[PDB]
Amino acid sequence: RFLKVKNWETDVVLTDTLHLKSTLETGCTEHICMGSIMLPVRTKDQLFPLAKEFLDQYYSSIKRFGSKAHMDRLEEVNKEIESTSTYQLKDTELIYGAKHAWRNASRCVGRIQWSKLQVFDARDCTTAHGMFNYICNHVKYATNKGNLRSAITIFPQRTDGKHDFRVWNSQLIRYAGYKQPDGSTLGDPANVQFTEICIQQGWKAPRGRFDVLPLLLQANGNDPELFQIPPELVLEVPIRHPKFDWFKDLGLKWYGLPAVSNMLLEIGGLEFSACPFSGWYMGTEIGVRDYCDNSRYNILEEVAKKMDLDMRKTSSLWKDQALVEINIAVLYSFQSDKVTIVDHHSATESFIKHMENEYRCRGGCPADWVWIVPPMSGSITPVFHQEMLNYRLTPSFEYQPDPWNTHVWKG
Amino acid sequence: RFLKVKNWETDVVLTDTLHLKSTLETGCTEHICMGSIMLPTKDQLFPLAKEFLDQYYSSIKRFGSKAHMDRLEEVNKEIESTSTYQLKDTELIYGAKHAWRNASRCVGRIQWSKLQVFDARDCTTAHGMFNYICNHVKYATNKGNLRSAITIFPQRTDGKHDFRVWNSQLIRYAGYKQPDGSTLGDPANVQFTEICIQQGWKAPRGRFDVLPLLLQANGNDPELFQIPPELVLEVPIRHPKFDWFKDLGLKWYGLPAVSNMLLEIGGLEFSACPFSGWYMGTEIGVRDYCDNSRYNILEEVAKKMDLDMRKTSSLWKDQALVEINIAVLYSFQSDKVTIVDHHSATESFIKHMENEYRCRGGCPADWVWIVPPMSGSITPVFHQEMLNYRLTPSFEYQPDPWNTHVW
Ligand code: HEM
Ligand code: HEM
Ligand SMILES: CNCCc1cccc(OCc2ccc3ccc(N)nc3c2)c1
Ligand SMILES: CNCCc1cccc(OCc2ccc3ccc(N)nc3c2)c1
Ligand SMILES: C[C@H](O)[C@H](O)[C@H]1CNc2nc(N)[nH]c(=O)c2N1
Ligand SMILES: C[C@H](O)[C@H](O)[C@H]1CNc2nc(N)[nH]c(=O)c2N1
Ligand SMILES: [Zn+2]
Repeated sequence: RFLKVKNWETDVVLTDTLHLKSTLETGCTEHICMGSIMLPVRTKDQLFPLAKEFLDQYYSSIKRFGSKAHMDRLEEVNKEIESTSTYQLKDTELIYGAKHAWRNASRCVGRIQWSKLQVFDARDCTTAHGMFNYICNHVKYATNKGNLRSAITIFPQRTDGKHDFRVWNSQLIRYAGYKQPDGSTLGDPANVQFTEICIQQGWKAPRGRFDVLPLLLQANGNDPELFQIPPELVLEVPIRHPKFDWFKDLGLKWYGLPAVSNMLLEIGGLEFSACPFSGWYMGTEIGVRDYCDNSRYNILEEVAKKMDLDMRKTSSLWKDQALVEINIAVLYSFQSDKVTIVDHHSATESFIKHMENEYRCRGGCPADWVWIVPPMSGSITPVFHQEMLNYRLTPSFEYQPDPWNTHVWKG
Repeated sequence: RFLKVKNWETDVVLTDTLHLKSTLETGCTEHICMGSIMLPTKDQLFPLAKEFLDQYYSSIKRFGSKAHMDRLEEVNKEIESTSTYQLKDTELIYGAKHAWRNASRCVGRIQWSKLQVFDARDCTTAHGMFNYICNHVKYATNKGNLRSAITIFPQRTDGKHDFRVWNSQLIRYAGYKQPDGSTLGDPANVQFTEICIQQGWKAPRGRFDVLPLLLQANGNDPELFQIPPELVLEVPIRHPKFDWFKDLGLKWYGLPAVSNMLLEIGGLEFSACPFSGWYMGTEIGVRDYCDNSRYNILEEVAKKMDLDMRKTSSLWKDQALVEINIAVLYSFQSDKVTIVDHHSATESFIKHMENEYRCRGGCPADWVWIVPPMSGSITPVFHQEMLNYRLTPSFEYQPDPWNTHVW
């Protein structure tokens, strides 16, 4: 079966065959589309075809499908599974898997970069102190003095689900959020619940507006431990505006390195529950979502006031005007400090090129329109007019429940 | 089988049961989502009618009544006899309002029950259609105090006697391909602006020439009519601050009147059902003006603002996009023509969505279309999970008549 997607702006039509290699469920049916729903212990039974499917993929990619190397590897994995109930990936396979999980991430607009991923193998890690060391090294490597480099560090895979490695932080670097008795929030409201746990776990909170949260690290199913990232490793950028001098006095800054640390990496049926990865920011992530979401720092108004906008009627678009100036300031600040960032026009333009290349070289590119379109100025980016097909390929990044909701406490 | 949708800004959770009454197909499967794809007999008819009469009689608290059962037999008898059937006015109005209510892509559905339905099923000719369309336009326009309206022409019989309005909208600006290479007027209508000529129109080859109507009655060849200019309410576009904005020489019409959709009620097909409401500002300023394959004046506005158009990172496009949209809203509000901003309209829609979940058990919604084309995440709908499914009565797309007309 063939599927065609049309760019309504260029009339370019593409043909998808890759969706045939799709296994996992979308959430949708003939009768309902769940395309806007945010988030819609394995027996040897279902493990071998998963491993085999992965190894067939891997060996096809290295032009060795059906080789003796391929066949012996299937045999070895087969024997390891029935003997030990799981298996170990070679380094080559692990790197391939991690890159392809990113390549397959249908909500990621930054996928043009997928083949340049530095993969750090942390599978020999046994303790939280070990995890901290690996993560420090990741951050130092990734940050690279502002010249950001994509990287992923992969901790040991799940076994029985009782000895999981988990990074409890949703991102390696994030600001604390504190709920005040009067109902207001100090810092990042997105992090209030996590900040609380940290505090309960013995973190002494500075209680400022931009306190970098400690790492809360769980090795081998043991209770998580607190670690402070060395501040010299946390690259931060003071936000200023190129025309508005009062903007700096808002006292804003943001960290340079977006490093998502709560997702699960699935490769050949193996589950890596702690696999922090990082790239670099698209400006709107900070300027639109992190500062302007009503459920975040929500500074739209204070910016709007300082611009002396007509804030009486929404039809003055004061919210839209403030939003743009803030995003201008984020991009200005990062570029001025030589910290890698990409604006949404550049990023979506790149993604379109990537996508067309993928259709050609791969037979498709799974893409979630809902996430790919930037949170501002959607229709003046080329992705907006781009029809996209969403389907799930493995290897993949998956969500997993927050660890504090599932963790069995030792003491 | 009972579905929950979360709003991520408010944690408000809604439970949908209404999707269970869905009948048509989405284009999606368990293995692939097509959420971002724009366009995915005597025996067929009676269950379709039954289904409709069932919901109709339920809506008036007379499900399981003599009248219900009697109407059911009558329609059934009329079907087996005539191979189709006629709706009663009450049912027709009900069906039209519910087609709007069920339009998952429409952010303006909070207004769904205030729809003026104009029964034009007695119409036989293009001149007749023209008369009805002029009356619709005058009524809907209301000197700027816009009112929602639909005019419904005779239902399809056998696909040979189709009533069709060939325009995509009752009011749209001409577009001509220059010898220069680019495009004069509206690029979206170049192919239509041509068919008008190829049928006999005489373009003032201008930039904002109101297109003539091309009206097809009873399957016959379509005929050109000029909408009386005095019925076409237009708004000169100025900015409340950029005095140079006027010189760009832009205007737009007040009445968005979509005329190429097919209205399906109780199995019956109304191929000609032009309907109109009023604009959300972003439809004109974001899409009509700033789309690359439309008026595409972003660059020109940016220059007059003397923004740094050297690198995309200055966000000059975004900056200009906003000013343009401020001007549109300002221009309509000034001239006392109904318009709604995307903030108001999405806020209205969340409320409508709440109401529908309460009083109906759900509200089919297409996030891809509901979220406005600018500033999406600072509107409440961006953080709103939505379920998309097809309920009937409904508006459907239909092929362009020229591709299909048996001349
Ligand atoms: C290198 C530059 C990168 C850019 C500019 C970028 C950009 C983005 C953006 C803007 C999103 C949407 C996030 C949101 O709005 O919350 C996203 C999602 C995502 N990205 Fe990328 N990304 C980059 C690198 C990476 C890397 C290195 C990985 C993994 C190795 C990755 C994997 C993902 C995944 C799995 C999602 C979906 C998250 C979810 O489903 O919640 N990205 N990306
Ligand atoms: C009264 C004020 C109204 C507002 C503010 C409004 C708003 C909108 C907007 C912004 C869209 C997306 C259009 C686009 O971006 O191209 C839309 C779509 C739609 N509207 Fe409404 N609308 C209104 C009235 C109506 C009425 C009166 C009807 C029918 C009785 C209707 C039926 C539809 C349908 C069927 C679509 C989907 C069109 C498609 O699938 O291509 N709307 N609406
Ligand atoms: C603001 N939307 C957050 C919703 C959400 C929920 C769970 C995970 C999640 O990850 C977003 C995400 C993931 C990977 C990224 C990689 C690079 C980058 N610049 N942003 C990235 C952003 C995002
Ligand atoms: C710019 N998108 C155009 C795609 C498209 C194709 C076919 C029909 C169509 O209708 C949009 C539409 C329908 C009804 C409307 C009612 C009111 C309003 N302000 N806009 C409305 C807009 C829209
Ligand atoms: C490819 C994509 O489906 C297409 O550009 C859609 C996206 N969302 C839209 N949303 C609205 N409201 N109107 C549109 O015309 C479109 N076009
Ligand atoms: C309900 C909806 O799916 C949710 O708000 C999504 C919308 N699109 C998004 N798109 C991106 N890139 N990031 C997001 O967090 C979201 N949130
Ligand atoms: Zn879907």
